[PDB]
Amino acid sequence: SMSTYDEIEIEDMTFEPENQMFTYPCPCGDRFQIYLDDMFEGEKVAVCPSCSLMIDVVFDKEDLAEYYEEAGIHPP
Amino acid sequence: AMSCVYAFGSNGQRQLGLGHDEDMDTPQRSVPGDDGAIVRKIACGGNHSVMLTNDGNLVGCGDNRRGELDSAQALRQVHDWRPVEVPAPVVDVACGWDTTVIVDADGRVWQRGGGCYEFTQQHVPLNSNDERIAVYGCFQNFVVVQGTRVYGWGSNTKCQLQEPKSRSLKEPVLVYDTGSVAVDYVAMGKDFMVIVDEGGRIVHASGRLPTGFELKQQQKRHNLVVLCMWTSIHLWNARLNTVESFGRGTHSQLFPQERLDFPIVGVATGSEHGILTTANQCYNVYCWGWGEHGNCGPQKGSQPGLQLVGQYSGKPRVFGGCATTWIVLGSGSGSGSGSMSTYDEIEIEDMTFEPENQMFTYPCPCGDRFQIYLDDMFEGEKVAVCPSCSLMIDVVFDKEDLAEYYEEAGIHP
Amino acid sequence: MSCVYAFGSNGQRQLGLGHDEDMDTPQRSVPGDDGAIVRKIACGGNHSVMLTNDGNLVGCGDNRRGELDSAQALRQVHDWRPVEVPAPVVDVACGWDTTVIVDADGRVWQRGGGCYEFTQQHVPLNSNDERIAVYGCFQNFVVVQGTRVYGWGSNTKCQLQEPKSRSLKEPVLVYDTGSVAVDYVAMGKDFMVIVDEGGRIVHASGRLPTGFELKQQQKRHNLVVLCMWTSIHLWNARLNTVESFGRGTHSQLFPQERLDFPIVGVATGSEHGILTTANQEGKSHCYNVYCWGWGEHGNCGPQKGSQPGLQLVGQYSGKPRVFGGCATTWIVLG
Amino acid sequence: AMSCVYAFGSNGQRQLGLGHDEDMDTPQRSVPGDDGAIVRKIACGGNHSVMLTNDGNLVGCGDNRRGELDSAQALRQVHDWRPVEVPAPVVDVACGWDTTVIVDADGRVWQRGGGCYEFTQQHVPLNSNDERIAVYGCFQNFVVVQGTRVYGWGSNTKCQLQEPKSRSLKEPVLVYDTGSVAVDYVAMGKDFMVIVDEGGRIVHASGRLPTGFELKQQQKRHNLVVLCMWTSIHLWNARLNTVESFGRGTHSQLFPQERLDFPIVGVATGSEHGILTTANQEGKSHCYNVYCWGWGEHGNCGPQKGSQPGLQLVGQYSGKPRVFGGCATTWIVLGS
Amino acid sequence: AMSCVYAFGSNGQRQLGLGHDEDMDTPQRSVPGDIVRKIACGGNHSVMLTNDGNLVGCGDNRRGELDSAQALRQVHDWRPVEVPAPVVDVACGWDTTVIVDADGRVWQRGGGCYEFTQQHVPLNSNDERIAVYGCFQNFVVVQGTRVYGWGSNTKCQLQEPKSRSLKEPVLVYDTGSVAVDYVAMGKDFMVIVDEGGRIVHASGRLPTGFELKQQQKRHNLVVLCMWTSIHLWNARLNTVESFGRGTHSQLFPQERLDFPIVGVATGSEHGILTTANCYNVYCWGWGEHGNCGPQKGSQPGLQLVGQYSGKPRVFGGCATTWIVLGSGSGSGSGSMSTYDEIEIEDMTFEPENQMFTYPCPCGDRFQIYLDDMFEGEKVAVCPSCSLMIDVVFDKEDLAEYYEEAGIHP
Amino acid sequence: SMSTYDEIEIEDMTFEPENQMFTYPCPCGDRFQIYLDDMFEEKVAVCPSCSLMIDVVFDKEDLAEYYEEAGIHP
Ligand SMILES: [Fe+3]
Ligand SMILES: [Fe+3]
Ligand SMILES: [Fe+3]
Ligand SMILES: [Fe+3]
Repeated sequence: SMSTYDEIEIEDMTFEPENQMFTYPCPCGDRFQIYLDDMFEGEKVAVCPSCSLMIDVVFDKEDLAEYYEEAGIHPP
Repeated sequence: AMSCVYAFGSNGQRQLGLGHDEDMDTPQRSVPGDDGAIVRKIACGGNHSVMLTNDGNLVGCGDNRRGELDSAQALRQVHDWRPVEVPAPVVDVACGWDTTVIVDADGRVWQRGGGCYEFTQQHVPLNSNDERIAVYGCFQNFVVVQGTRVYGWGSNTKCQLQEPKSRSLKEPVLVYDTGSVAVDYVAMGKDFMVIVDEGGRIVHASGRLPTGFELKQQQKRHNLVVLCMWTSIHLWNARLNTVESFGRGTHSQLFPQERLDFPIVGVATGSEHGILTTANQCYNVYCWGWGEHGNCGPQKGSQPGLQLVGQYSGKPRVFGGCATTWIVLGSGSGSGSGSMSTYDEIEIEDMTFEPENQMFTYPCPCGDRFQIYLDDMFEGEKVAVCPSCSLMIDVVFDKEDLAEYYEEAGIHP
Repeated sequence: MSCVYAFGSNGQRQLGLGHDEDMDTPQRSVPGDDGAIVRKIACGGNHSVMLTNDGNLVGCGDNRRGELDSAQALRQVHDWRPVEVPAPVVDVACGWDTTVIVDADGRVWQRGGGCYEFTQQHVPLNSNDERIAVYGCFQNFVVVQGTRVYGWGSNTKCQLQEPKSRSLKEPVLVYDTGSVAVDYVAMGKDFMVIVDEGGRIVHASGRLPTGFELKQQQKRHNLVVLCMWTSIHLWNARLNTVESFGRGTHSQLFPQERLDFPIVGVATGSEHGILTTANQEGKSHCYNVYCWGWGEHGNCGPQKGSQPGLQLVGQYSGKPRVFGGCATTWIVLG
Repeated sequence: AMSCVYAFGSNGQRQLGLGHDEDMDTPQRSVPGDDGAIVRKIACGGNHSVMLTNDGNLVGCGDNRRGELDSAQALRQVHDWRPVEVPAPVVDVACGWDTTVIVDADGRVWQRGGGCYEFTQQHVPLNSNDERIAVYGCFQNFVVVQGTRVYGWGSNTKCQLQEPKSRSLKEPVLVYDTGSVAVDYVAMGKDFMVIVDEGGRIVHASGRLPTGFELKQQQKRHNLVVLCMWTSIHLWNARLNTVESFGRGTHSQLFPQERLDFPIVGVATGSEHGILTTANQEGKSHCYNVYCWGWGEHGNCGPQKGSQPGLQLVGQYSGKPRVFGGCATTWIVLGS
Repeated sequence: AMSCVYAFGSNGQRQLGLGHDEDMDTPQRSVPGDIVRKIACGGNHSVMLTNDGNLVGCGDNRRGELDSAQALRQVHDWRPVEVPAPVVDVACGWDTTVIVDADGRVWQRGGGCYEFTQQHVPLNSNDERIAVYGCFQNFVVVQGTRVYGWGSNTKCQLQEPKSRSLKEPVLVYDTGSVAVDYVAMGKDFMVIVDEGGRIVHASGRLPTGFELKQQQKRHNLVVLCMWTSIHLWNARLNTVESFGRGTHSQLFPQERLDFPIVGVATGSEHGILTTANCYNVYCWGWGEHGNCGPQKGSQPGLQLVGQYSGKPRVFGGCATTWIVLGSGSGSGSGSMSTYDEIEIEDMTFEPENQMFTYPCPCGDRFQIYLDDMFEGEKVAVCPSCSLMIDVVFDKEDLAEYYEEAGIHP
Repeated sequence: SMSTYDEIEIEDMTFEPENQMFTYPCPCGDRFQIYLDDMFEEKVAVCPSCSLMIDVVFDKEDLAEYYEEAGIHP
C-alpha cells in the first residue's frame, strides 16, 4: 500500500467535468489528481505530478454516480 | 535604505520573484523592481506571493490563473514583482490557495482571486475606533480579528467556522467572541483553526484538529506561541525552550525533541515545513519538515533535524509559504539590531515645543529635527518624523500632558 | 500479490506501460497476471524481464536482437508478454541485448544478442542442494554455484581471465574462493566484484573505476557491493552510509553525509542509485525511496537535472523491492 | 608641512566646507583659507563644522541661525570656510548640537551658540598649573578636564552631571574627581557620559547608558579606548584587535564581531556612525585603510548607503590619516 | 541536462543576469531564460557560451557589447547574442566581445561598433583548434604555436614601439615548436604559456617583482593574471605566488594551505581559489562589491564563498564572481564531462552507413561518423541525452574500416 | 598622500569633450574621473562608486592640447 500525506473526503475534492478528474491542493503548489474512471474500478489514491506526495480519496461506489451525471451535463 | 529579502524553495510559477521558474535550495535575494522596497509583511499562497510595503502598497508575483494578483483575465502569470492594484492603502494582508485578502486604512476588507479577478469587498460587522483590524488566512479560509471579536468565512466542511457542515460561506459569520481578553492572532491550518489571546492562552479551536492535540488540556496553559502547518500544530514553549508538535510526521514535520544548545528567538511555519530562529555563540535560521523543493535547504530528502540555511547579524523576520521560505532583513518593524526601526524613545519634556506653529521638535543625527504636531498627538499619534530621512522617534506622553503646551501656545484643546 | 511500479527511459516501451513516453514518477505497470508474487526484475539496454515465483517469465521492450521473442520479424514487445522458456525459471539476468535464465533442472540458457533462440550455456556445475545463481551486465554473464564462480562473454578488460580477448563463448572459471561460499557477484560494464557470505570482497577483475583500491577493501568485512556501469558503491551498514568510487560526472557518487534515516536497502541502475530508508517518525513506520545520480530520463524523479543529492520519489507502508536498469527505476511492493 | 582635509556625508547646511549643499558619498577636498596649516582638531555640531589648526586659528562653516559661528545675526549660514573670531588663540575646541566651546592659550573657556551670538566665558573652577585643559562636548553637554578633576555643564535630564534631575546647569559643576590617576579623556553621547583615565580604565559613567553596558563589570578592565555615538558605547580592544559595541543597533551601529586581519590604529565615531582606521601591511609600501560602519544613508559611510552591517572601505592613504566624525558627517585629515 | 550557474559581485548594469541591479555578496543562481561551457566577462556586461555553440549575454549595451540595436542602452535579463555561426570560443574586453566560430573566423563587436566586425587573422585550415583570449583593451587569438593579437600597445605588449591601438592584427609571438596552451592577459601586459607549463614570452608593462628571465627557466607552472598582478600556481608546493602592489590583498596568502589546490581563477582584481576537502571555493583580494563574499573590506586571507559536491568551474570578471556546476568541460566529478573513454576496437562499426556505435546508459547508442573522424573528431554523441564519449584511435586505424565499407578516404 | 591603485598617463585617459573631465576604466566596472582645472591647480582621479584612486601622470604642461580641444581656458 501507499503512505498517504492525508485522507480527503470526496466532497472536498475539486471535480473537473471536462476530463472527469478530481483535484486537490498539494503543499508544493501543485495538485493531487485522480480520475473518476479509476475510482469506479476501486482505486482511491490521488497523485501529484510535481512531488512524491500521495493522498487517499475517501468515497463509496454510491457516491460516484453523482459525478458521472455532472460530467455529462457539462457543456462541450 | 531598503529591506534585504531572501527567498528560496518551490518556484514553479515564479512566486519567488527571481524572474525564473527554477526551484532554489539556498536563499536568493528577491528584489522588487529596481531599488527594492521596505517589506513589512509577506503573505504566500499556493503559487503566488504578496509583499506588503511599509507605506501601504502591495507588490506580488506568481500565478494569476485564478485572479490572485492582476485583474487582467488574459494575464495568466505575473513573471516579476508587479504592484497589486488596491482601492486604498493596505494595513494587513493574508493569502489562500488561490486568493488574496487585504485590509485597508479605512477598515474595509477586500478579497480577490479564486475565480474573481476583482477586489470584492467582504462586509464584516466591525467597530470604528483605535482597535486595529488584522487578517489571517490559510487554504480555503480567512479570518478577520478586531480586538475581541473573531470573524471568518470560506470553507466549513470540517466545522472550522460554525455548525453544521457547509461547502462554503460567502458571507462572514461570528467564529468566536472572547468577551474579555483581546485576541492576539489566529493560527490557521488546513480546515482547522486555533485562537490565541494576548495572554498566550488558547481560547478557542475548531475544525479537523491534528491527532494527539488535546484541546481541553492545552487551554489550561499560558504564555504559548501557536504555529500551524496544513496538518500539524506547533506549540512554541519559550520556558522550556522547545517546540511541541502534534499530528503525524510522515515527512519530518514534527519538531526534533533534542535539546537545543541555543535559545529560540522565533518560530515560523510554511505549508509543511518549519523555520526556526535561534541565538548563537549571531542569529541562526534553521528549517525542518517536508522540503523536497529546497525550502529546507540543499538537502531535499525531508530527513529529520534542523538544516542551517543561514546566519545573520541582526534578527531576521521569517515567513513560510507553500514549500517556500522567506527571510527578511531590516523590515523596518521590531526593535532589534539592524531592524531599521524606531530610533529612540524621547520624553515629551525633552522635546522642544514651538508655540509659533504648535509643533514639538527634537535633534536628529543627520542635523535636522524630528517633528510632530500638537493636534496629531491629541489624536493619539506618538511618532515624530525627520524631514530628511528614515529615522523616527517615539514621543512618550499622556493626554493630560498636552494641556500644559496648549496653554503656553494659547490654543483651546 | 505484487504491485510493480516503474519510471524512466521508456523509448522502447521497456517500462511495460504500453506507451513510449519517458516518465519521472512511479507508474503502475501491469502484466497479465499481477496476482502472482514477483521474485526478481532484470533489465537490459532497452528490454525488461520480470521473474515470478511460479517460474513464469514475462518481458517487454526491444526485440531487434532477439532479447525476448523468437519471432525475428518482431522488433518490439508491446506489453508484458510471456517469455518462452524450456523449463520453469529459478533465476534470471540481462545483458545489453541478451537474456540469461537458470531453470529448475539446473540448466543455464541464453537468448538475445543476435540469437532468437534459447541456447544452453554448458557451464560445469554440480547436482545437489547448492542453488545456481546468475548475474549479468553489459556484455558479460556470471553463474555462481556454492564456491565456484564461472563467466563468459566479453574480455577486452580481462574481467574473466588473462590476457585480453574479444569474446569467450565457452564458460571459464573466473575465480574460486575456495573456502567461504560466494554470496553474489556485483557486475559493472567492464569489471567485476565478487562478494562472499561474510560481506567480504573476495576478488575483483576488469577495469575497476578510479579511487577503488582492491587491496585496502579486502581488509573490510560486512559490506554490500552495488555496481553501476562505471562505478562501485559500498553500503556500510555499521556507519549507515554508501561509499562510492568513480568519476561521478553526473552525481553518481553518493553524498558522503551521514544519513539520519536507517538504510534498509540499496539498488543501482546503469548510472543511477536507488536508496530505501526507514521512516520511523509519526505513529506509522513507513519507508522512503530515494534516487541519486544521472537521471535526466526521470529515473531519479521529477528533477531531471542530475543534481547531487538524494531525491525522494515515494513513501510506502511496507518495505519495497527496488531494482535498477538502463535509466529505469523499478519499485515492487506487496 | 600641510594638512589635506577630506569630508563627506550630510551637507544640508554646507557644513562640509565644499561651498555647495549636496550630500556626498565619497571624500571631497575641503579647502579653508590657510590650506597649508597643520590641522589639530575638527569639531562638528548638528549643522556647523569647526576646524582648529596648530597656529591657534579657528575656521568654520555651516549653520549660524543659533549663533554657532559668527556674531552677525543676519548671517543665517556661513557659505565657505570663515575665520571664527576668538578672544585668544585656541588650543582645544568642542561642539554641541548648536554650540561651540573653545579653550584658549590663556587657560580660559569660552562658549558661543545656542542662542548667544557672543563668545561668553565659561567660569570653570580650574587651578593655576601647567596641566592641560581639555574640553569635550556632545549634544547638550560639555565637559572640561584638568588633571584628575572633571567639570561639566548643560543638560541634566538623565543625571549625567549630578543628582537629581535638572533641565539645565548653566554653571560648571564638579562631575567627578579620581582623585589619584589623571583623567585621559571623556567620551560623551546623547545625555550620557564615560570617563577614562590614562591607564585605559573606565573610572566613572553617568547618564542614560545604552542597554547591555554594565558599568560595574567594565570598570574591571584595563587598556581600553572608549568611543561614543549618540545612543551607543564602543570599546576599542587592541588586545583582541576589535571594537565592542553596546546599543540597540537599529542601523548597524554595532561593530562587526568578526576577526580583523588588519591591525586597528585609530577609531572615531560620529553621531550614529563609526570610523575605523586600519594599517594595510600587505606588500612593501605600508598604507592605511579607512572603514566606516553604522547608519550612513547620507553617504557618510561610503557609496553604499543602505546602512547594511559590516565595514565599508571608503579610502586608502599613504600616511596615517586622522579621522573625525560629526552628525552624519565623516572627516579625513592627512599630511603632506 | 542543465548547468547550475551561480553569480555574485558588482551588478550595477545587471551583468549578473538576476534581473535586479543590486550588488550581491552571496552566490545567486543565474538562470538564462527558461549547458554552459564557458563564461566571459567585460567591464559591465557578461557573455555566456553554451555547448551547442550559442551565446547568451546580459548587461550594459551603450557600446554595443551585446545587442545590435543602438537604442538599447542596457540588456535586462539573459538575452541571446546574434552570431553569424556556431561559436567555439569567446573572450571579452572592457567594452567589447570577440568570438571564434566553427568556420575558423574571428568576429568582434562593441567598443563603438554595434555589429560583428570580422577580424582578419592569418590562420590555417586543419585540426588545430582556434582559441581566443582577451582583457581590458586587448585580444589574442591562438590556433597553436603561433600567437596573434591586436588592440592597445601603449606599454608595448604587441610590438615596438607604441602607439594607441592597432586595428590590424600582428604576429605577437611564434615559438616555433611547442604548442601554446593559453595566454594570460593583464591590463597592459601579456604572458604566453605553452603545454609544458613554461612561460615562453611576455610583453607589456609587467608588475613589480616579476623578472621574466628568472621565470622562463621554470616549468610546470600555471599562470593567472589580474589587471595589475601576475599569479603563478605552484601545484608542486601547493600554493600561489603573487606579483604586484597588493594594495588590496591581491597577493595570495602565503600561509600553509591545509587542502590540495584543484583550481585557480582570477577576476579584474580578485582571485578565486578552489580546493579539496567535498570541494571548497575561496576568494581573496579586492572585493568591496561582495565579489569575494559577505566581507567586503578587501582584508587579506581567503573567504569561503561556498562548498560543492562536484568540482566546479569558475570565472572572474570586473568585480564579479561566477561559479558553474555541471559545465561542459573535462574530467572532475559532477562536471558532466565526457562519460567514458572507449577504444575504437571496442566500438561497433556499421559499414552500411559508415558509423561507429557504442551502448549508452539511457538505452540508446553513442554514434560517430567515419568521415568526421578522418578529419580529426573523436567525440561520439548520443541522439537522446547529454552523454558523450571519447573514441581513442589513430589515423592509421581507420584504413581497416574504409576497406570493410569499400570507400576510399 | 593618496594611496593609488595605478598611475595612468594623460594620453591613455579618455576625454569627454564637454565635461572637461578625463575618465579611465575601473576594476569595479565604473570609471575614475578627474577635472582639468584641478590638474592645473592635483593628479588624482576618483571613482564614484568604489574606493580606488589613480594618479594622472603629467608635468606642469602638455595640457594645452586638451585645453584647446575644450575651446576655453586658460
Ligand atoms: Fe506536490
Ligand atoms: Fe534626520
Ligand atoms: Fe544516451
Ligand atoms: Fe571603482
